[PDB]
Amino acid sequence: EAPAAVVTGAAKRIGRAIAVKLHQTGYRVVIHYHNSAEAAVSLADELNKERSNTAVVCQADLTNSNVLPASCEEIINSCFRAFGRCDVLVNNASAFYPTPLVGKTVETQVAELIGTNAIAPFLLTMSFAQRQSNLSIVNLCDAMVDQPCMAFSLYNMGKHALVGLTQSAALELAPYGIRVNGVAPGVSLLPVAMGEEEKDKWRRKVPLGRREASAEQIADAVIFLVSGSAQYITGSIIKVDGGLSLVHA
Amino acid sequence: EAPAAVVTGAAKRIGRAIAVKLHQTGYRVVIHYHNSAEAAVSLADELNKERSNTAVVCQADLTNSNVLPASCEEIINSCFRAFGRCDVLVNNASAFYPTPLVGKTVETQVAELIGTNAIAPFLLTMSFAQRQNLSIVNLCDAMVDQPCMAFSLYNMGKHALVGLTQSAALELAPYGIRVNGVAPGVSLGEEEKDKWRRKVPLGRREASAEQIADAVIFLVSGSAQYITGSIIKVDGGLSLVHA
Amino acid sequence: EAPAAVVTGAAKRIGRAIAVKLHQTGYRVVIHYHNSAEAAVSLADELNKERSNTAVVCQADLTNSNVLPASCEEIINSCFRAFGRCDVLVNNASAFYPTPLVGKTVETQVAELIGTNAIAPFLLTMSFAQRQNLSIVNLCDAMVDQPCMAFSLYNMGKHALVGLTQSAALELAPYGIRVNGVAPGVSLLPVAMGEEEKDKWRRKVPLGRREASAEQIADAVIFLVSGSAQYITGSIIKVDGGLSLVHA
Amino acid sequence: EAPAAVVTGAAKRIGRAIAVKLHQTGYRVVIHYHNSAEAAVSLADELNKERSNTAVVCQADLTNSNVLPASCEEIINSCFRAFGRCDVLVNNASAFYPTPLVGKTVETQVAELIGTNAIAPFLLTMSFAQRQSNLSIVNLCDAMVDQPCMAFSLYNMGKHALVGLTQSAALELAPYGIRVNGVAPGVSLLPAMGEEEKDKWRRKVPLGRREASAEQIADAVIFLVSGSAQYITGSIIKVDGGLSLVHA
Ligand SMILES: NC(=O)c1ccc[n+]([C@@H]2O[C@H](COP(=O)([O-])OP(=O)(O)OC[C@H]3O[C@@H](n4cnc5c(N)ncnc54)[C@H](OP(=O)(O)O)[C@@H]3O)[C@@H](O)[C@H]2O)c1
Ligand SMILES: NC(=O)c1ccc[n+]([C@@H]2O[C@H](COP(=O)([O-])OP(=O)(O)OC[C@H]3O[C@@H](n4cnc5c(N)ncnc54)[C@H](OP(=O)(O)O)[C@@H]3O)[C@@H](O)[C@H]2O)c1
Ligand SMILES: NC(=O)c1ccc[n+]([C@@H]2O[C@H](COP(=O)([O-])OP(=O)(O)OC[C@H]3O[C@@H](n4cnc5c(N)ncnc54)[C@H](OP(=O)(O)O)[C@@H]3O)[C@@H](O)[C@H]2O)c1
Ligand SMILES: NC(=O)c1ccc[n+]([C@@H]2O[C@H](COP(=O)([O-])OP(=O)(O)OC[C@H]3O[C@@H](n4cnc5c(N)ncnc54)[C@H](OP(=O)(O)O)[C@@H]3O)[C@@H](O)[C@H]2O)c1
Ligand SMILES: CC1=Nc2c(N)nc(N)nc2NC1(C)C
Ligand SMILES: CC1=Nc2c(N)nc(N)nc2NC1(C)C
Ligand SMILES: CC1=Nc2c(N)nc(N)nc2NC1(C)C
Ligand SMILES: CC1=Nc2c(N)nc(N)nc2NC1(C)C
Repeated sequence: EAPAAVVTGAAKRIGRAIAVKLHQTGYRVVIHYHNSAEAAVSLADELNKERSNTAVVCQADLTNSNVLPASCEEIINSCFRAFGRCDVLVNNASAFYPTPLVGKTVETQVAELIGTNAIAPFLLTMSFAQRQSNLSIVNLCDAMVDQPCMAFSLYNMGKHALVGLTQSAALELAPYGIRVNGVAPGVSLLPVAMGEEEKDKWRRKVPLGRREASAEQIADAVIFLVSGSAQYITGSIIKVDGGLSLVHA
Repeated sequence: EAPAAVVTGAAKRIGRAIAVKLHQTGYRVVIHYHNSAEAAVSLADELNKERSNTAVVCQADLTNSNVLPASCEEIINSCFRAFGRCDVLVNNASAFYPTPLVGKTVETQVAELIGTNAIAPFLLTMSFAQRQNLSIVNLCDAMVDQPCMAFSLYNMGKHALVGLTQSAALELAPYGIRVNGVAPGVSLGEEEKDKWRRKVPLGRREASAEQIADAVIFLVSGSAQYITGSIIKVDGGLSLVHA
Repeated sequence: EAPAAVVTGAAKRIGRAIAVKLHQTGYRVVIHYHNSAEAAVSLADELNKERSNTAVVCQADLTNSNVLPASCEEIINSCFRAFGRCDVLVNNASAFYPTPLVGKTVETQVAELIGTNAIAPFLLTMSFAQRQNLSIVNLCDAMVDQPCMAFSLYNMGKHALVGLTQSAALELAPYGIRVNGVAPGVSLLPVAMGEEEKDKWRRKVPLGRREASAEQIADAVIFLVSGSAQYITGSIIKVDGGLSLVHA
Repeated sequence: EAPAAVVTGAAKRIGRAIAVKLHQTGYRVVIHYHNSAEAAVSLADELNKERSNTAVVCQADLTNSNVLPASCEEIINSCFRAFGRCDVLVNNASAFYPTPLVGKTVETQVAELIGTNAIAPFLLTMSFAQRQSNLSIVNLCDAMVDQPCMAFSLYNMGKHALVGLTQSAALELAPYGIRVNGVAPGVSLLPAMGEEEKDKWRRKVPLGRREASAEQIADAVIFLVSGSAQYITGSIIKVDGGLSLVHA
């Protein structure tokens, strides 16, 4: 019988590509989503047509708050409700916007940027571990963590904490047979609304191909880390950036 | 006139050593504390006896919350109130206890560990910068890439603190504000003390609070005016020891 | 036409695992070896028995010297000689022994340890790129930052291999050549090592209290050479079962 | 008596600043140089004018070769023969020039770049330790080692190896009371170089949009050898004005 995976922020872009590739490998999937209800319902529908009852949706705000621990518990619970097991967790959902040091109040930005990128991944890891073969967690990190976007401190802080969690949980969940890893994109799928001239600026910086990663190319690294070809890999963060992080100012 | 420094969690231990050494260098100091009210007022008394009106205390909880941004703005305000300037911020205060993945609720654990180690440092950096040899020193951890078992939340916080150090160094550079870090390995029963001390290659002993303070003192000095975004490890070679 | 790979130090252990894996993926392989003549030809025969004209050996010392640049060019020329192409280079050959700060002369020790681990990979990368799904995989070390006591030269060589991996990824990207690394923690332990000492290194590993089979190392190599890694360059994948994460 | 220090490549620039500042702190100094004879002797005179018998020169090529171990041994010996002690070693000398992957032969380029940046520091460390207060070594590294200059593989390999040595010798010499540390400049004293190309690197630096003076680099070395660093070993301090933090 088929294994089961939870992907957070799976309605669009990289998340969707991961969910589709897991499903194409034979996984049953939980499509978590926040605002993108149409895209998530559509994806589940697409996957369920391919193979009956192998996909479900689950909505949750992953912003840090008093109810976040129960919300994360419920995301993991929904995988057990649907498929009776939870083998894989992909922490993909992420808030990304500038928070300059010099509409939203700063406490809200903290909650969103640190909640989505670090706290929720931790709380979901807790529930995954507590609710338990080839078990693994893959955390979507950032290849540019040590060369951050200007005025993106809280985002960068969340992504840094996520590296911390990847390492801490790898160590702690190793005795339980749970591997914990990361995939770190540099520049992948850029916003559709972003001018092509602006997209090009980031594209011209990538040594390998002068272009951004596809969502599928990121998913390819996730599939590897969850596979049997990685049964000894834990606490590792695989960069998928085409050399971007190696380019100086 | 004398420059002013804010040191969080400065009532005891490493924070006390940092406040004292900054004071001995000529800084007027704000001794932030949380629960150690007695020790902070005692330290403020000691420093003021040496030089009149060069030390004040400032109580604040640095657990994460919706009021934390205003608690951090007040700490900086308290430095301008007492001394009319704020040249140095030392982010020393830190919650440290295990949080295994498998009567403190997890929401509280997250609030205290991420709050003290990361979010409070961030908000203080904000208020510090907004109010302006200016520099910030963040007390990091030499063992962040080799963490204590079951310390995910503490380690997540210290990792974020690295992220802040580097992001704030880049962003506050055009303002002349340098942002740096000091990362202790083993610093401040007997058998467990002995166990950690034996692991340190250099002298098989822990760092004295003053040795850590020495690294803070270098980073705020004129001898470090081109240094920003650097984290100086003060660990006696501990991080270099394999399992 | 089937692609061709060069694997250095492929007569035994991890190198053989990588060579066999590539061959099973349909690669034609140059089995480079130093002393282990019998083992290399024995692997060559076994791979040729499965598919005709798909494996050859290549003897070469990779100790640092003035002739080493020529020796590296020849390893690469040898892949073109046999297969008319060279698509993949795996820098695996490695000297590993202590060199205490406080019997081989120190210049010999420098030549072998920096030679095999750093300079030879640099020279082979040179020759690989000159002679042109192209990629290079370098066998690194997960413990480069918590090194074995008294292994300064070996560690310096491994650190230099990281420098090379990143430098060459940057420089050979516009040419379509990807450069990546695989960093084992404890994998296949020395033949000379007794079972008591082996278990000591085994017990350090969080993930299964065991070393990586040569096959598990090769799996990481095969990923990086495959089309599943077309955007991955300058990446060093730890395959250490979380060993590097464990403090003293 | 006054402590003694060896500074390699001390005739001008950063090396000179370190020697001048160490001497200013109360150190007697061995000024090592390769080609800058007039500059080293000139510095020796200047420092000896300030305090009699506190400065000497020592000439050596630090290019890797069979005679390099003996060369490094004699550099350390020049400190003992003149001052009776050797308390500090600053590994500052360095070859730096492009070595593209695609009339100096490559074997020479390897010898010069890996020799000066990695192997000579290793052999000097060996000699320093074996010949043995406040004993420490400072290795001059590079803040941009993980975002290296294009076509500078050999130089970057050498600097990566120097990190390796700094960390390896830190662990191994810790029981002997010898501390091993690093100072990593970003853009410091140029080149000469085109002023247009100089200002291009300057504008990249977040802190001040300027390069570090040699004095500012020396400040970090002085800190590392000072009593204010008695617990610091295996640490590499960046003096880069934030340069290493700036994305492409
Ligand atoms: N794209 C890149 O170039 C790039 C570069 C570096 C790193 N990464 C990392 O790779 C991952 C995927 O990249 P991406 O660009 O595809 O991500 P993304 O579009 O920016 O975000 C992925 C999903 O996160 C969810 N999300 C945002 N805020 C949330 C909240 N408060 N609560 C619950 N969910 C929330 C959103 O779900 P809904 O749409 O349903 O609201 C969104 O679809 C991310 O973790 C990112 O940090 C990407
Ligand atoms: N000691 C080591 O071996 C070591 C190792 C690695 C890193 N570090 C780092 O170096 C720094 C100093 O070390 P340390 O051992 O001296 O630290 P510590 O004693 O454990 O904590 C220092 C101070 O933090 C304050 N604090 C705790 N929770 C707080 C809260 N919720 N709100 C406001 N303040 C709070 C406390 O203030 P009150 O007493 O007034 O309540 C305490 O005096 C810390 O950041 C630590 O993480 C230390
Ligand atoms: N095994 C581990 O636990 C571990 C840990 C960290 C890193 N690694 C890295 O992973 C790779 C594979 O490990 P391994 O244990 O399988 O390696 P290994 O057996 O120790 O070495 C592989 C081969 O290197 C060749 N070699 C040695 N000196 C040479 C020279 N001067 N010139 C040409 N070839 C020379 C030898 O070939 P001949 O026998 O034909 O003479 C040897 O068979 C190595 O690069 C190693 O450094 C391994
Ligand atoms: N300058 C920067 O922006 C920068 C940036 C990053 C790192 N660094 C590092 O900081 C240190 C000082 O920088 P720098 O710019 O002052 O260095 P540098 O001027 O380029 O070189 C310093 C000295 O190295 C000596 N040297 C070169 N080849 C030698 C050889 N084969 N044998 C013996 N000595 C040799 C030369 O001595 P002679 O003049 O007597 O021939 C030279 O004066 C270097 O290690 C450098 O790599 C500097
Ligand atoms: C370039 C980019 N990076 C992102 C990042 N780093 N993290 C998240 N969550 N989302 C991102 N989306 C875009 C804007 C496409
Ligand atoms: C022994 C020890 N004590 C610590 C302490 N007291 N406080 C912090 N923050 N971190 C510590 N880390 C170790 C090295 C595990
Ligand atoms: C026990 C051991 N053996 C090794 C070996 N045989 N070959 C290499 N290259 N590196 C090694 N390092 C460790 C994992 C410490
Ligand atoms: C930019 C530069 N970098 C150098 C470096 N990193 N190392 C050495 N030895 N020399 C250098 N010279 C100049 C041209 C000043």
